Amino acid sequence: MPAYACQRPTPLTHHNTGLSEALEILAEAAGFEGSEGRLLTFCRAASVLKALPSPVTTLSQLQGLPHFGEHSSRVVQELLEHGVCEEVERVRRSERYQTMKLFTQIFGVGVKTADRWYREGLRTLDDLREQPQKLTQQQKAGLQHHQDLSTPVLRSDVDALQQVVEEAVGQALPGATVTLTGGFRRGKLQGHDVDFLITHPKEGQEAGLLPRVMCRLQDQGLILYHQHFERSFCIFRLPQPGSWKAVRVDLVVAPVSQFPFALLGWTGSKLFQRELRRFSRKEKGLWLNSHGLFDPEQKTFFQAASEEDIFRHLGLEYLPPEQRNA
DNA sequence: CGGCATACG
DNA sequence: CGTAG
DNA sequence: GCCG
Ligand SMILES: [Mg+2]
Ligand SMILES: [Mg+2]
Ligand code: NA
Repeated sequence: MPAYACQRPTPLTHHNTGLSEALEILAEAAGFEGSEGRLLTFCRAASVLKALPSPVTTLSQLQGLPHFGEHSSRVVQELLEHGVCEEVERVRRSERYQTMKLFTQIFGVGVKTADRWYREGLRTLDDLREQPQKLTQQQKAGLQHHQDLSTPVLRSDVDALQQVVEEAVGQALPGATVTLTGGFRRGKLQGHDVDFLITHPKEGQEAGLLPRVMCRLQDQGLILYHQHFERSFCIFRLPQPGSWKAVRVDLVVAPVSQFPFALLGWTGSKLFQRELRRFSRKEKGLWLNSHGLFDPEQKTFFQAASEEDIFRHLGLEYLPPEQRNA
C-alpha cells in the first residue's frame, strides 16, 4: 500500500464502507475544532481502506498500512469486535457535531462562521432566519435554498443542465466547449452539485468569457443566485415534473494551455488533489495547482496536452477519474 | 520536531 | 471571510 | 494523528 492516495487506485465503491465512514466522522469532527492535521490523518486512513481489495476482518490486516496508528487502529478494532465505536457514536450524538454539520452545510457558511454562531447560542436554521440582518447575501441564498440544495442531483439532471449551459456558451463564444467535471466525472450516479469546465481551442479566445456566459444564463431565467472572473458559484433553476428545484452549479473557465491542469483539479477528489499536490512538491520538487506545474529550479512551467502528460511528468501511474475517489 | 494543497470570489 | 477540487 |  503506497503512502500517498495519488499512488493507488481508489474506486467509488469498495469493500470497507462502514469502516471508512466511521473514520470520516472523526475527520469531520476534527475539522469542526480546527484540527486540520488530525482531519488529514483520519481522511488518509479512511482512504487507505477504500483502496483495499477486500474487507478488513481482523486487526492484524492493518499492520503495515500507512496512516494506521494507535487511534485509527483502535477505532477499527472496536467496530470489528462490537459493530460500533464508542468515540464515533459520542461524536454523532453531540450537540456540537450536529449543529456544526447543519450550519457548515449552508452555502455561504464555513467552519469559522458556524463556530461563532454556535458560541453565540444558535442551534437551528430557524434561529438564523429570525436574525436575517446578520446574514450575508450569499448566506441568505444558502438558507432560502437549503432544502433543495440538501437533495442530491441525478445524472439525468446533469445532462439537462449541460445542454442549457452549452447553449449559453455557444452564443457567448462559438467553438467554446463544456466538459463535465467533479464527482460525476468520477462516476457518481448522484451528487450535491454539478461542475463544468469551459475552454476554447484557440488560446486567448476564452478571455472574458465567464461574464458573457453568466449574463446569458441570467436572461434565460435560469440563475437563482450568483456573485455578480474565472469561477462562478451559482444556484440554478433545474426543471422537475410540474415545477423545478434549486441546484448548485459551478462554472469554470480556463485557457486551453491550462485545461489539463484545470480538468485534473476540478475532477478531484479533494483528498486526491491535496495528496497529488503534496506528492508533487515533497517527492518531485515541483509545484502543482489547477493552472500548471512549475519547476522552481529551472523556473519553467510544464506544458501538458492531457491528464496523462501530468501523471507522466510526476512519475505516477495514470489513474482514470473513476479511480481517483480517494 | 515540522508539516499537513493551493488556489479564486 | 466565503468558495472549489 | 500520523510520517519522515
Ligand atoms: Mg462537485
Ligand atoms: Mg462544485
Ligand atoms: Na458551507
